[PDB]
Order: sequence, then structure tokens, then C-alpha cells
Amino acid sequence: MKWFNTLSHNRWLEQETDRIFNFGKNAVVPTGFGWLGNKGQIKEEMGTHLWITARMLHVYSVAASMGRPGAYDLVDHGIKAMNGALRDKKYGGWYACVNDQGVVDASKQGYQHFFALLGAASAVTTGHPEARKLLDYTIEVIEKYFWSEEEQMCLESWDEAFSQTEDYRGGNANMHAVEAFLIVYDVTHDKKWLDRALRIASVIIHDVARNGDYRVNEHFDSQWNPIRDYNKDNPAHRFRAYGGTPGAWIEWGRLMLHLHAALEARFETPPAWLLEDAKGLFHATIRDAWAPDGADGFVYSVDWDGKPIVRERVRWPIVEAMGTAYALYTLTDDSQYEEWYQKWWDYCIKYLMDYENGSWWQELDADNKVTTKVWDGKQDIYHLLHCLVIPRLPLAPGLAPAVAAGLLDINAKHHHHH
Amino acid sequence: MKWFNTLSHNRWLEQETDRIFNFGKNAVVPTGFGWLGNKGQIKEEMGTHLWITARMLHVYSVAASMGRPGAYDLVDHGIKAMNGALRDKKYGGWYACVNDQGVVDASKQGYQHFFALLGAASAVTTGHPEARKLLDYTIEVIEKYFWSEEEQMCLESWDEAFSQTEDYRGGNANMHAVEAFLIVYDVTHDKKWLDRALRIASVIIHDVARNGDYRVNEHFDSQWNPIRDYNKDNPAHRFRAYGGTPGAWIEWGRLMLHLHAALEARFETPPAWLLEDAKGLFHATIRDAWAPDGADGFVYSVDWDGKPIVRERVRWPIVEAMGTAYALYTLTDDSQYEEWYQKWWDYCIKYLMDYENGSWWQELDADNKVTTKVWDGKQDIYHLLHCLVIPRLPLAPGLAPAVAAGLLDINAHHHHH
Amino acid sequence: MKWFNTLSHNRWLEQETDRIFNFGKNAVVPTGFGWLGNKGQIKEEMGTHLWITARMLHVYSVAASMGRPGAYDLVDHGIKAMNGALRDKKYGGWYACVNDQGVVDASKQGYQHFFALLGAASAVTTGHPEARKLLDYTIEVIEKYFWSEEEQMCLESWDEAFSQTEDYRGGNANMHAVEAFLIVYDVTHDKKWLDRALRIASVIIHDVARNGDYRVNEHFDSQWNPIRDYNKDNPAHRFRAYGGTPGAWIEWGRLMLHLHAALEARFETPPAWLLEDAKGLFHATIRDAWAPDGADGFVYSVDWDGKPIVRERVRWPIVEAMGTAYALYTLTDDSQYEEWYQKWWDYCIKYLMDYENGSWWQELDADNKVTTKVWDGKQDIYHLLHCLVIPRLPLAPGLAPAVAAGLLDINAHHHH
Amino acid sequence: MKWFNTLSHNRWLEQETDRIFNFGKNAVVPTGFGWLGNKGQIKEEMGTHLWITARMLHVYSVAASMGRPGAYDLVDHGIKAMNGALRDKKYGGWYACVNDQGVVDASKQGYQHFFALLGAASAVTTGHPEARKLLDYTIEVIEKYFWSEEEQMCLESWDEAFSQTEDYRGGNANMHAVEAFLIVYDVTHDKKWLDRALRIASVIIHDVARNGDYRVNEHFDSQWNPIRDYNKDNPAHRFRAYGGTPGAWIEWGRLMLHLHAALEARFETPPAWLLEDAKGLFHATIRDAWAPDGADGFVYSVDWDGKPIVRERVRWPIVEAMGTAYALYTLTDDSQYEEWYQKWWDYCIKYLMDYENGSWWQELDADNKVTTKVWDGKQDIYHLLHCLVIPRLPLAPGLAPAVAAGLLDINAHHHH
Ligand SMILES: OC[C@H]1O[C@@H](O)[C@@H](O)[C@@H](O)[C@@H]1O
Ligand SMILES: OC[C@H]1O[C@@H](O)[C@@H](O)[C@@H](O)[C@@H]1O
Ligand SMILES: OC[C@H]1O[C@@H](O)[C@@H](O)[C@@H](O)[C@@H]1O
Ligand SMILES: OC[C@H]1O[C@@H](O)[C@@H](O)[C@@H](O)[C@@H]1O
Repeated sequence: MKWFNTLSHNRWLEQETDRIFNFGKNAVVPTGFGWLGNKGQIKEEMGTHLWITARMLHVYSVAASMGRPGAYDLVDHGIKAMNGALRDKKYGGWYACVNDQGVVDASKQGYQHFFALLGAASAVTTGHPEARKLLDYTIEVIEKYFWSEEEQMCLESWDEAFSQTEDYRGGNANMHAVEAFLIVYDVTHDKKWLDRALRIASVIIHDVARNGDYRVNEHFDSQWNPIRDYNKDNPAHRFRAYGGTPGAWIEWGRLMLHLHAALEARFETPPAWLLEDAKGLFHATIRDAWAPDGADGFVYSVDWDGKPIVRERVRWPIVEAMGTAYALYTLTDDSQYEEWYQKWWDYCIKYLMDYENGSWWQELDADNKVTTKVWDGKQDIYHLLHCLVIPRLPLAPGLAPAVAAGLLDINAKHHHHH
Repeated sequence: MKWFNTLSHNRWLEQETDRIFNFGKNAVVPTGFGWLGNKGQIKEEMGTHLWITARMLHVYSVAASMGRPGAYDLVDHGIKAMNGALRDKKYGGWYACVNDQGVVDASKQGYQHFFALLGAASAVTTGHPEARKLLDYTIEVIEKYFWSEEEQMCLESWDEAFSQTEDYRGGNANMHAVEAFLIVYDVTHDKKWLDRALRIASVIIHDVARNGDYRVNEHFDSQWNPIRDYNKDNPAHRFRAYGGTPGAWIEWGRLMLHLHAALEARFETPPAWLLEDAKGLFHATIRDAWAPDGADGFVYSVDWDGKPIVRERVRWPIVEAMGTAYALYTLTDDSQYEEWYQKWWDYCIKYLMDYENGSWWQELDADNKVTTKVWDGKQDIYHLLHCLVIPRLPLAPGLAPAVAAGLLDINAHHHHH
Repeated sequence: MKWFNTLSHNRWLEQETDRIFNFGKNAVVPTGFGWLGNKGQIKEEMGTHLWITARMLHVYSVAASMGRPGAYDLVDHGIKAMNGALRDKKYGGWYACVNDQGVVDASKQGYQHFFALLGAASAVTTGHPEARKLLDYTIEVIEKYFWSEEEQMCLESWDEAFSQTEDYRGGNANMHAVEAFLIVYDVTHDKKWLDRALRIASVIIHDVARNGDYRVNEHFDSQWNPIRDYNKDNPAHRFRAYGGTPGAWIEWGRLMLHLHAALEARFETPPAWLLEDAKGLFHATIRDAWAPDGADGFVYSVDWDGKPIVRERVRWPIVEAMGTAYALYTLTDDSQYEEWYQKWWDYCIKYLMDYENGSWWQELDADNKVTTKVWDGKQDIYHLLHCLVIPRLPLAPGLAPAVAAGLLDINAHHHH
Repeated sequence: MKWFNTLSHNRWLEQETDRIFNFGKNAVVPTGFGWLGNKGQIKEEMGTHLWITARMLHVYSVAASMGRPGAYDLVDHGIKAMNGALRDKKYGGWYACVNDQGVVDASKQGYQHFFALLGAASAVTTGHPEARKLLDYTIEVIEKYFWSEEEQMCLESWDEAFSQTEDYRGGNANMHAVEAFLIVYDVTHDKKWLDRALRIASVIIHDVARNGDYRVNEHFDSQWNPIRDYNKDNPAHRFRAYGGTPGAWIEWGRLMLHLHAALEARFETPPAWLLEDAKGLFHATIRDAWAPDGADGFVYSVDWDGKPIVRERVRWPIVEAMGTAYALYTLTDDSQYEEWYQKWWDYCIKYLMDYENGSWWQELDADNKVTTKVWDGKQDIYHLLHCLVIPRLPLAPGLAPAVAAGLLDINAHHHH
């Protein structure tokens, strides 16, 4: 069965994408974007998070490029929010969480600042007259506090006043740095952004993960030595789970293929390890995490021997798996990847898609029934673009640049025989 | 006005197709696919029919090839049903009807086995790893019990244990054999299937129908002699109506054009009678059955002088008419066929389409008001692909193969030359 | 940001178009098309208006050409209606308004007859076997009573019997004559239709509007001299507002560019003033009417110095502005026009589109909140095709002909 | 076998088209275009003929629209020529033939003036700044002297001073009037040219030819009564052959289908007889004139019982047959027309194409061997566009307009 690069499948994806764009519109709050619950209501107690606001700015940049009325107003809202309450006008950068009445979390989180970077870079592709100013400012914050020239890797977090950095180094924030750096590169061609991306991946993936059967180590000390037992007593942490989180492995895989494609796009032969390691991560994710416990789905985390720990099926791991299947199919022409993509789509409509309340469920238990454990509500639509829009685009340039360039369905041009 | 081979019209068709796919999803039951009612609910008392289950397997094969998440799971469900409760594990083939408790109708119905053949052949086009095995098994059953080598025609039915065949021969079962054989040909490229289809059409249409003003005779004895009086006392029978059923005539017309196109595809000149007789069937259907009684719509049945008998407007006849209009337009380029297609679409949205309760009504009275008489519920969506998907495809290969091949919209200043 | 001539934007446009076609279907009544309210219900007390019936005939002609089942039945219904109760079978032409009991308004309104002409011409593009007959008759009525050979302009209205014409000449009726004449030209090529359209535009726009900073004068006496203070006492009139109605200025702009494109289509160099004056009208509209009073949106009317009078934001002016932005973008390649189009789409979804009850609101107050003041319900869908379908087509031939020709998306990018 | 609307066939067509364009370029002379011989040199003794200069103006208009460097210079050359020595500044219109020291044939030939009209209308499609002026003037001459309002038909010829008209009416000149009128229509979108074309075809074809087994009568007296024995003593005349000339019958067929398509293009139902009679003419041409005498090819003339008179195979009849086969295929979708087109292409390359000396031979004997009898030289490339370019275009608008519109290969399969 052929779905990739078919207009019939791609029309289905677009129509679902519009349903998703509609869901996120409910998140608009004066200081940015709020946290949506299971019925698409704002959970006011959660306030305005930096990472959510930046993600929505990115999402509505893509929607704007797709020619959807109202989306550009959300881009504008996003850019205003990044210049408003979220912005620390004393020490620079952005607070982690604010609301109409003040700052709740003033800390300076690297993970969230890389999303700020992605949001600004994607906003630039819309031509919004204030987007490039925002990007330039974000670059200054990143280079001052979050890219380490000494370590040639990303730092994790600081206090409000940028006086003390966290005694921890994280694969997760570094992963989203790679993601953001790809798009910054697409809207600058300052070579350093791609160089930095390759460097980060070489350390986290080609060195550490590859040497552990492609089980990505996320937690390191300040000297970049793995802390294997980090969070052993808080294993279901939302951002720093104990052990391996296979959803991240497979996401890394796709990011490495965007890097491969960006190198190809400047007529450079990419290093072979990008594709090799992307295959490795994909294979490892299925090996350990797909249906390991008597029911379909991807578990949330595994121990260092591949045994599941948190068995809940969170939404984003399978969504990322679908994106990576597409990226691997694109580079390999191997139908096995398409078969996995299809299998996962069937699972998604069966268990995760929520036509009744809107969007998709965020989390299921080990029997694939809606649960509340790891998460609380439906606060994200950003990951969904990776299974809804990415499969309609080349791998270079990246998501927002490629949509703005008019590349949707560009490759959808007798597929049962040769 | 141009609709055929326009992306605007074809987009509308696709959007309606998705509405129809959605309606059929609630038919899923442990033993296969159940019988949906007017509001999309399962009518439990009807059980799990072989023909319905096989048709759904076919429909969701097309949906799967169209890239709809969930459709492949329904293909898988259908294949499991065909390997499970519906399959006669003792004597082979498939029971006509089952439920959770056991067998409701143990008979071995040719009509329904030809749908099993279609369903398996369409499933093959999805690449499902169990589909070819199913097709192989279905072919074995068909050649053992339902294609007669001596008659060079299809048998009608057997009892559960295949001890004796029915003393009756049917144009209806044979029509759906042609339909299935076309698709088996597409997934085998073995001319024997097309040889058989052409042979069947040559007897029922080119001989008997053509010599009867294109009024197709459906009921025959075992020597393939017409029984003109069959079911006089049960005229509104769902599968064996008394007299002629014009919806069937026009359906035969399309099938003959698929056959024509299949021959052309391998650079063989089709016999001229396929097109000639398709024209005759289409014309005769309009002649006897279109608006014959002071209101629009196709009547269900007519006597041998063309006079209406059962005057209800059932859904499938007009749907088939629309499919045949497309096929004839494709072969002739004659705009009259497109005009009919358009007129029929307008009728369908006015009277048949049911946006309130789902799908389309199954049956209307002679004033085009919803009724319950010949039928009971909304158990079919298979026919609707003939007015929704067929117009988006060439005539060769057939429906499911062509969608799998990526041919949707391939043919799409058209107000002048 | 690129939207014009992109399949992603055009798909969004088509899907909204279908939503709009669905809303109008509820307007069917035995005598034509009735007046839809905010819920898509018929407002029976409004009866069956000639202008509404003719507009719906036009709208469903386009829907039919787009391959929508049922639309042709609505064309058929409109044609029957134009041969039924609405037709004055005694004196000729069509009554302004009828109902199931008889004639409500027997007068013969030029404005509404030009819509009859448009409807018939659009219907011809469907091939409906009674459409050409309707067009031919409509042309006869227009040439007898509405196109003046002595004035080389359109007359305004008459009594039922066509015995006395109104002592008034109108820019508004003449504008919609231009619109109708373009489509009659498309389905005939009697040159006179384009000649007449150019003549009308040359008087109302090139002479009078251009000389008044592109503020179109609508109200004239029988000698075609402006009546500047017409309807001072009734400034929010639905068809003859006091002063300038900027939505009409921008509508004139687009029509002139359809005229331009028609001339190009036959390998003729169009007169330069069509584009020059389209630019002038567009600019003047932004200058006087866009967000002139501390909130977004187009006001309804302005005085002769460009100051707002009626500040309500009616639906059709912004819808027409979007159409004209597309036309100007097409001719100039200047992205400022695309930027305006996008800005206005954002405003429309924010304030005008009504996904709850259907269609779009007809009218908002000066703070962009839905109101009832100038208008009453949701009786029109015709204008919406100018921001939904027009951006998917070339400028020649016109709307219904172009859709019938299969030209949707024919023209459908961050660097050179 | 499928050729029509295939890119592979159309590429072959374009490549031959370029070889043909190249051959014509040597015809440039100071006063217009000269008469090319068998090896592509100028037959200087023939001087500059109006019909040749006008045809070359048309051909290079098409070449220019196709983006061939040098072609526009020839369009400019042709326009200058039509304003130079060929132009009668005293009495108006154009002399039939001039040379570098004066007028050779001062007569005012209708046949040649309809080609002047075609050449000007085609030149307008290139946007050359002097082309519209030329067309406008040519129209004035045609309407003064060559279209008769009284007869509703075209006259044949006049003396230099337009004092007396020839006591003769010709189906040939009228055929080329139809041809020219189609293109004038295309660059004016004005009804009257099509009305005139339809009227002309209705008389020559629907009345006279249809009632004589589709054998077109060409020679008429001043009352439009046939002269059946005209040119009995000069049967092989180049423009007025005795009896019927089947090449002309099949050419009429295509022109009627361009007429049909033009009507369709403005959403008008064309009269059924255009297609009926086009089929009739095509069939009759094969019936009487295709391989009638034991070898392939179309004879030049037949008598009124269909028997061949002049048996030479001149180039243009089969070239026109091929164009008509395309037009009939386009309207009917009947493969028999494509089969004939293919058969004729095979004959053309076997016997007519001249890769050695350039272009195609003008004339063969009854055994398909190159001969000199009816004609002398290779002065024409105009007909060749009817088998080289026409099969790559829709039937409306006509040749030069369609190429200028970007329509080449727009329509470009073993089963249904
Ligand atoms: O959407 C939130 C999730 O995003 C993924 O890419 C990872 O960064 C996870 O750690 C995180 O919980
Ligand atoms: O959908 C069921 C119908 O299918 C048609 O093709 C015919 O076989 C009818 O006899 C039958 O009732
Ligand atoms: O839709 C109704 C409106 O149409 C516009 O084009 C103008 O004619 C207005 O005066 C009128 O109120
Ligand atoms: O090319 C010259 C020829 O052109 C044809 O169309 C006819 O007019 C002939 O009579 C003429 O000899």
C-alpha cells in the first residue's frame, strides 16, 4: 500500500492538520499561549509557559504559510508575547512561566530557550516585520548563556539573574537545540548553526548512544559523564525520565536526517554516520519500546537493558516515530518504513485521535485507555506537525522554511510496480 | 457543463466518499460486519452476512489505498472474518449468515461467494500479508463449486455440505461473477478470468438480452433456458425480482466496458458488441425505467413489455446508472452521458443523500419520499463507490487495483474544442 | 508570506466556499429565493426580492460549474422564478418584490434589473436549455428601458408600467451594469457590451471620481450632474448612502480590471486609465475608510472631505476590498496588495465569519461587534464569491465563464 | 496507434516546423517577400506578390510567438512591406505584384486582400506596434470593396482604380475570407466577423456543395449562379481549376470546425450543420480524390461526376487533408481520422518532404514523381503550418492567436 507522496493521503493529512490548528486557537491568553485541557479549555492555574508560547508561535507560522486566515494574527500575538511579560527586562532572556498577575517561574531554562529560538526562526519565514529582530535578540541570549564555547555543547539552565548555571547537562535540551539550530541555519546560513548541530549529535548520539545499542543517555554531569541512575526515584518525570526514553531516540533519528539533507542541499556529501545512527535509533526504539508488554503502542521509558519502566503510551513518542519513518523511507526507499508509518497511523486513529473533544489524547495506560499520569491535559499541538506536515515536505530546508517556500506535496508526483 | 475529469467535481466526490467510509465503520462486529440501520446503528437481528462482510472488505481495501488511517484495520478485520466464524471449517467455503451463537444460514450462495472473490481480490491490492492466501483459497472454492466447466457459466447455490446444487441459474450471481473476475484478472494477469467474463456476458447479454430489446432475463433453468414467470408471487424480492430489473441492466453495461478496456489495455481489439450492447442496455434502462410514472427516478422492476411493476426507487439502480453514464462518456465522448450523470446527481442529493442521519436512504416510494418496502435499513455502502470513486478512474484496471496503482484523478478550456 | 496562487490557500478558499453554498440553499421558496436571517432561516415578511433571486441564480450557476450536486436544480429553480411571479408578463421586465399572495413592490428597478442580466448571463455558462432564452429576453428589457442611447448611460428606475422614469441617475446601478455587461460580453461578443461598460466607467470614474480625489459620486440629476447632498436626511440608506460609500469605490476598481483583462484577451491594449484609476480607487479607500476611527475595519460611508459618517462595518465592503487587492496584485505584481488581502482575511475570520450559525455576519458596530442597524439578517452570499472564487481565477473571462471554462486554480516562491 | 496529443509526435512536428521556418527566411527582398524556387533561392523574375508577402507576414508572426530569434524582424519586414511599394497610395488597397522599379500587376485581387487581412490579424498577435494600424486599414479596404453588404458575400477583384469589379464570384476567395475573418474575430472579439464567416459557409457549403454530393462549386456568375464549365480551356489553373478541387473541399471542412469552436467558446451552441458538412466534405474528398487512379495521393481536380481531371499531386491538398483530419478527430474522437492523418504523414515523408534541397516538393506527377506542371518553385510555407502547428493547438482561438496565448501542446492512452 502506497501512502507517502500520494495526494489522497496528503489531503487526509491536511484536513486533520486544520482540525489541529483549530484546537490550539483556544490557547490565546494576554501574555502568550495557555495550557489547554482535555476539552480544549484553558487551565488558568498553569499560566503561560515559555516553551508552550514559543511552540505555538512556531505552529502558527506554519499555519500562516499554509494560507489559513487568523494564523498570522497568532504569529503576531506570539511575537508580542516574546517581547512582553515573558521577557526579563532586567537580566535578559525569558522567564519560564508567567501570567497576567506576574512571574511564577523566573528561572532561565535552556530547553525552553531553544524553543524560543525555534519559534523566532520559524516566525522569520512568515515575513512578519518584527520576527528577524526577535531572532537576532534570541541568538544573543543563546550565545551568551546556552551555547558553551568551552564545552562545545549546550548548557542546561540558570537562575533568573544568570549568576549560577545548573550542575547538570541534558541530552533533551541539546536535542531541541539541534532542532532549533537547523531552522536558524535555514534562515541565516551562518555556518556555525549547522556545525553546532553536527557537533551535538556527534557527542550525544554517535559517541554515547551508539555505544549503548542506541539507547540514548540523557543525563550527564557538568563534565559530560553519564549519570545512569538520574531520577531513579522520579522515573515518570515529564522532561528527565529515568533511563532511556525511546520517543526521544526516534526523534533524534529524524533530526539527524534533516542534518544529512541540509548538507546534501549545499552539494556536500554528508558523513555516513548520520543515516547509520538514524537507522540504529529507529531500530532500537521498536526493539525495546514497541508493544513490549502484550499490547500495541510505544512505552514511555526503559531501563538500560531495554526493559520497560513507565509503560504509559504518551502521545509524542509515536508521533515522532511516524515522522522518522517518513524521513527514513525518504532516504532509503525501503518500504518497511512506510509499513511502520501506516501501522502507527491505524493505531493513532484507533486510540489517540479525539474527534469528540478535539485534538488527540495526551496519554494512555498500558491497555491503551485514556489515563492521567505523566501529563495533565492536551497542552501541545507542535509535535503533531511532525506526522501531519513533515510527510508532505522534503527534508531540506526544514519544516517552516519548506512550507513558506511552497514545497507542500512537491514530491507527490503505477506505484505497485517498476 | 463539465464535471467529469474536473478536479472541482472530483474533490466533492472524495469528500462525500469520506462521509460514506465513516458511516460503514460502525458495522464492525466480532464475526465480521453487521447490518446498519437508518441511523447508523447495528440491527443485531440481521446477523453477520457473507455478502455484507465481503463487500465491506472490498470497500475498506479502497479506503486503505486512499491513505485513510483505520481502513487497513478494517481490511484486517474482514480477512479475519473470512478466516473465522463465516468460514465453514467442516465443508469449506462460507456460510451465508452467522451470529455470535452460531450459524444462521448455512447455505453456500454463489452470489455471495462471488462477493467473497471480489473482496479477496481487492484486498490483494492493499498488500495485506494474508490477502493472497485468501484469494487463492477463494479461487479454489469458486472453481470447485461455482464456475461450471461443463456449462461455461456460474452455478447458483449449494447446501452447506455441497451435496447438491440448486436447480436454477441466475443472471444476478453471474453478473457479480463478471465483476469479481475482472478484478481477479487485474491481480493475476491470467486471461482465463477475462475469457470467463466475456463468455458470461455473451450468453446473458449478447444472446438473451439483446434479442429481448435489451431487457435482461435473470431467471433460467439448469439448461440456461429463461424462466419468464419466476417469482411472479414475490415480485419485490431483493435479489430475484419478477421480470426485469433495470438497475441490473445498466450495471451489466458498465461491467462490459471494464471488459472492453481490459482487452484494449493488452492491445487486443475488443469485440464491438461490448460497447454496442452497453449502449443498448443504458438506452433500454432509461426507456423503460426512468420517470415512467409522472415523477423522476428509476423504478425497481418492469414486465417484459417494459411496463413498471415495482415502482419504488431503490438506491443502487440510480447509483449504478451514474457509474455507467461515466463509463459510456469515457468510451464515446458523447456529452448526453455526462448530462444524465449530472441530472442523476441532482436527484441523489435532493432525495437520497441523508446528511441528518448518515449515508443515503436505501429506498423511496413512487413520489420519491422515504419508505420501507423492498429493503430494511442502510446496510450497503459498496455500490456508492461506483458513483463516487469510479468517475475518478480509468476503466482499466478496475476499481481497487486502479486506486492502489495511484490512478485517482489521472484524467483530471473544456467548454470548447 | 505567499497565499495568492497557492494550492494550500486555494483549498482553504474552496472549503469555505462550500460552507457558503450550503447556507444559501435554505433560501429556496416557490417564487424564487427568500431573505435569510442570522440562522439561515427565511424571513417571510421580506418576501421574494428580484435582486436576491437574480444573485442566487448567479451564485448557483458558479456552484454548478464547480461540480456541486443540487446546484443546477437551484439554477433551474432561479430560471423558473424569472419566468414566474417575478416576471411582469403584462408590462415587461420584473417586479422588485413578490410573495405567495401577489406583487409586493411593482416598480422596475434598474439596480435589480442589472442583477437579472448578470444572473441570466451566468446561467448561460451552465448550458441550462432555458438560460439563453432568459438572457435574450433580459437584454431586450435592458436595451428598451435601462440603457439610454441618448445619454450613453443607464437609467435608474421606472414605475410598473414603464411610463415614467425616475428623476435621478445612479452610480450604483451603473456599476452593477458594468459588472453584468462584462459577463454578457463573455457569452456573446457583441462588442457593444464592453463599449458600454468602458463608457460608463469613463463617466463615473475617469471623469467625476478621479477629479474628486477618487471619491466616487453616486447621486446625479437627469443631466448627469452630481447631487452632493442627496440623502443627507437618510445617510445610512442601504443602496444610496449620503456622501461616499468606499466599498463601492474599491468594487469599481476590480470591475475596471476585469474590463482591462477582457481587452487584453482579444489582443488589444487596454486604455491606461483603467489600471491608473483602479489604483486610485484602492488607495482612496484605504485613505478614507480603513480603520479611520481607532479600530480595524472599513466604515460604510464618508463625507466629501473623507471623514467617516456611518461607521458600521458592513460585510460587503471588506469582501470587495479583498477581491480588488487580488486584481491589483495580478496586474502589478506588487506584494503590498497581497499584504492587504492577508490582513483583511485575518480580520474577517476574527470578526465576520460565523462558524456557529453559518455564513458571515452582515454588519458590525464601530467596535467590530455584531449588530443590527443598517441591515437585517444574512440575505446575501453573492459578494462572498469575490473573495472566495475570484482569487482562484484569471481576470478574463469573468467569474462564471472562467469557472465553466475549468480555470479554477489555473495560476496556482519565497525568492526569484 | 496514438499520435495526436502526444508530446513525442508534437516534438517531431516542432522540429520539422523549424526546418520550414528556416527555408522561408531566404525570401526576404526589399519590397516584401519573393518567390522561392526548388533549392530555396529567389525566383527574382516573379517579383513581390501580395499573397506571398501577406502569407509570410502570417507565418513569421507564428514563428515569433514561438520564440524564434529573427522571426520578429520578418514580421517587421512584412508590416513595412505592406506600407511600402505594395500599398496603392492613390486608390487604396494593395497592388497584386510589384518589383524594385514599380508596379507589375496593379489589379486589386480579393483573394490576395483576404490574405492581407489574415497577415495583419496574425501580426496583431505579436504585439508589433504598427500591426493594429495595418489591420484597421485592411478592414476599411475589405469593407469598402471586398465584402458586399448587398450580396452578403465577398466580391472577387477590381481594377487598380476600383472603378469596375470582375464579373465573377469565387468560392476560393470566399474560403480565404472565412479563414481571415476567424482571426479578425479573435483579435476584435467582435460578432460581425463570425456572422460573416457563417453566412459565407452557409452559401458555398451548406447550400451549394451539400446539394452536389459535397463537391464544392467554386465558379459563380455575378448573381451567384454556378458556372459549371468555367476554365474548361484552362483546367490546371492555379487558383480557378475547372470542376472541383478536392483540396479546397477538405480545407473548407477545417474552417467550419474553427467556426464551430469559436461559437462554443462564447457558450453558444453551434449549428449542427458545421460538423455535419465538415464530415461530408472530408468523406467526399477521399471518395473522389484519394488514390483514384492506381497510386496513392490526392489528385488536383475532378469533374462533377467525381472523375479525376488534373491528376498531379500538388502539395497543399494533402497538407490541408491532414489539418482537417486533426480537426475532425478533435470534434468526434473517432480514430478513423487519426488513421488517415498517419497514412498521409507516411505518404508526405515518402514523396513530398525534401531533406536534400529544403522544404517540401510542390508538385508530383500521377506516379508520385517530382514534376513541374501546375506550379513552379516552392513559394509557400503557409499551408504547412496546418499540418505542423494546427495539430498542437485547440480549434479556438485560431492559429496565430492560440500560439501567442501559449496554447502549444496544451492538450498533450492505449485504453480507456
Ligand atoms: O512535548 C514535550 C516532550 O517533547 C519531547 O520532544 C521531549 O523533549 C520530551 O522530554 C518532552 O516531554
Ligand atoms: O446491493 C444489492 C443489490 O446489488 C445489485 O447489484 C443486484 O445484485 C441486486 O439484485 C441486489 O439486490
Ligand atoms: O449587496 C448589496 C450592496 O451591493 C453593493 O455592491 C452596492 O451596490 C451596495 O449599495 C449594496 O448595498
Ligand atoms: O497555396 C495556394 C492554394 O491555396 C489554396 O488554399 C487554394 O486557394 C488554392 O486555389 C491555391 O492555389
